[PDB]
Amino acid sequence: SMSVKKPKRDDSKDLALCSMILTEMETHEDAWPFLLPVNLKLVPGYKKVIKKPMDFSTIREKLSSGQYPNLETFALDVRLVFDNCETFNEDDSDIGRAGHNMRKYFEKKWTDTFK
Ligand SMILES: CC(=O)c1cccc(O)c1
Repeated sequence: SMSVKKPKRDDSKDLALCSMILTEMETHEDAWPFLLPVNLKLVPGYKKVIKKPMDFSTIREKLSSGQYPNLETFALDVRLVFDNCETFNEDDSDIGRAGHNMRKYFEKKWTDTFK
């Protein structure tokens, strides 16, 4: 509260560490469904169903331009990618499996890096 401060995380390396995690996700072999925005003109139903599209290239642009105020907003956008994937794809499809795989991959890097 006012004039009563908690000790807080050293956050000075957060930007660089998130960038490294994102690089590891960008280069994963199962990243291909998530590298670019889904083409809303070519993919029936996506525009109406998925209220907040997100993809790795949009996250990278946002990270490179100071649009994440903290590491938690970065993780929210990453998770949104996989939450969207689950919404639109069956678990046993190729894209569906890729999403589960990439989510697992992310969360381990996230825990190992920050928790
Ligand atoms: C990420 C996703 O949900 C996707 C990507 C390409 C084609 C498609 O139908 C869906």
